[PDB]
Amino acid sequence: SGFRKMAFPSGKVEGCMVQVTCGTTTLNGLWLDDVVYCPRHVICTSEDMLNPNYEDLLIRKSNHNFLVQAGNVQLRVIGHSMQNCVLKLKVDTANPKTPKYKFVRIQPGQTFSVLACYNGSPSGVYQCAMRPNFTIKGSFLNGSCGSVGFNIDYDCVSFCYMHHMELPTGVHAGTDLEGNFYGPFVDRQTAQAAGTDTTITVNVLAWLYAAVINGDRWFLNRFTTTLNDFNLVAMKYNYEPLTQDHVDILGPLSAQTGIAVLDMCASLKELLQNGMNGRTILGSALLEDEFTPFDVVRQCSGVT
Amino acid sequence: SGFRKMAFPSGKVEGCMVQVTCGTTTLNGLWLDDVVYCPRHVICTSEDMLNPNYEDLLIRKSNHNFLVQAGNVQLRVIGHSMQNCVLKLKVDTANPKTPKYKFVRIQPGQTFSVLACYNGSPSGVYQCAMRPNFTIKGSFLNGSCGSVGFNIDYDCVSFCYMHHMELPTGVHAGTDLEGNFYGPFVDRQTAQAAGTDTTITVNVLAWLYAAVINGDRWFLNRFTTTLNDFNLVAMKYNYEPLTQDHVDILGPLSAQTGIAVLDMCASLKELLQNGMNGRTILGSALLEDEFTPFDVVRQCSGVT
Ligand SMILES: NC(=O)C1CCN(C(=O)Nc2ccccc2)CC1
Ligand SMILES: NC(=O)C1CCN(C(=O)Nc2ccccc2)CC1
Repeated sequence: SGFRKMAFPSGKVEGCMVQVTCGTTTLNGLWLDDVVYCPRHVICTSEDMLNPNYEDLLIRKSNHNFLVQAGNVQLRVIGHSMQNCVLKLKVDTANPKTPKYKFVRIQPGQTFSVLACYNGSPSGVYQCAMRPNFTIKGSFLNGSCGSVGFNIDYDCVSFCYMHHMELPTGVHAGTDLEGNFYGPFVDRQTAQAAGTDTTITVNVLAWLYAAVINGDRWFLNRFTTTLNDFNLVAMKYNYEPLTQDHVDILGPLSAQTGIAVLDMCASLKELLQNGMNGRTILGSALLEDEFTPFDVVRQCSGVT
Repeated sequence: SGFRKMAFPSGKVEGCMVQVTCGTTTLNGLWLDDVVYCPRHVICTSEDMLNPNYEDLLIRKSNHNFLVQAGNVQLRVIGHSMQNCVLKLKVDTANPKTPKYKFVRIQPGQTFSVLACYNGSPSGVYQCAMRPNFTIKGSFLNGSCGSVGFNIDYDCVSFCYMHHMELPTGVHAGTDLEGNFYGPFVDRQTAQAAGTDTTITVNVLAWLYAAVINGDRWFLNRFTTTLNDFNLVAMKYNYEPLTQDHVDILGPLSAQTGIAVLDMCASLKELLQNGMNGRTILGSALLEDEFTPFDVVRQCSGVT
């Protein structure tokens, strides 16, 4: 029992963090096989960052201008390429701690663990969501760039995020491991405003199931609703619309708890319209939307 | 920028988790040097757990009745002793992944990362507090016992918690690594009620500093207070009393932000008396008390 915002174990990812230095800029790299991945903006001074021409900046850079350090041993760079907004640094040594891994471009609403790093050294691990506007609400100081987001399926690490930018609003943007930004974001220090930060409706409902399973039930009511009816209330509250897919995904939690999905929707409708009245659910005074249905099944079943 | 409930990297601790089986009971052990540490209640059936005589139960147990497994390799048990509420299983192999480590008995209000494990396999990592009533609010299913709480200082792991019990109320109790329960708890399945769960005042104030540093300032007011005055309001709200020590510990955050500690106390007094009025602080609708002053300095400076 109990429910907690839980990160994946960071061990397999700790073993892949290196320091990448180009001139005066140091940040984090991901060492997998004989490739170190980092944000291409390692080649920018902060001045460059106002209007960088990455192609022009890169021309001036040779393999020997990329200083790659793993703990207290230096890696030889035998190759470098720009893929989208990441650099791939070919080193002469395969990372001996390379776990099984994939690159996956996640969907908005999906959750992942972030290993916050400085100078290739991990400082902490926290669980995140990709917001519907493709921002994340991270904890990232100067030198945190190249910190990666991941999920783990038994022994395989799916890398889904590399950290690049803090937006002027203090939220975070970055790329998949192919270097493609999540959302409309660019590795340029400019006015980039994120859109509306909507709540991940399916996640909130997942977390209401987690509550019920863990004994927090006060918010169960005698009402049901329809998807159309529920989505009228969702709209008003900047909740993501709920689809039959979302309903389908909640099926197992529905089944286990014996509370139909539309009944819980009607529970959630009342919570939105009437607030918590000073009560909490799983120790929270607002509706948590950074647990997926998969997350709740995982934590309430005990998958390793 | 951004502030997050961040666990220590779990890598060094992942490398020390084993499976311990005695008859039909399997749970987690901590393999450090040539000793595996586990909850002594590995020797209880759930029936025993109603009124166990650990000395009598242990007599029936030989070294060969403790099955210790590290991934898919078995460890030979050459010795076993009962220290308080833990078993120490002497194996013939030193854990080759033993990090630098200490056992430390933490103080209430202190925070630590928990690596939730099942069958010696880590499922997730989350940050915790030792509550003032010496309970923790964990996420622990059947087979999670021997899951450990820790802090990391650069490369040294201070083990501070081993998980033993879920209380009838769904909170968690367990021991330091010397086998001494935190609080009045015993490894017996009985009515054990925890005392009042007071809020960790110094932690809340630390987290208000974190808010200010991260741009959340709406709750700063024009009032100050005294320790005595503040503690009258604390009492009423089941907040731990604030001492000159607590004030001293907040000194650096005070200094950095230029907000005196007693002014922030007066900010917190108003938050207690008037609530959040539907506003949030660092994405929370209640007062967070599971960041220590050290935690806020760490995360707002970027220590690895
Ligand atoms: N800006 C540019 O035109 C270039 C593009 C290609 N390039 C490489 O280093 N390619 C390479 C070399 C050795 C092994 C593997 C790959 C440097 C940058
Ligand atoms: N219940 C009891 O009287 C005993 C107490 C001592 N004991 C041991 O196994 N001691 C031991 C043996 C070999 C190497 C290291 C330590 C078993 C339990």
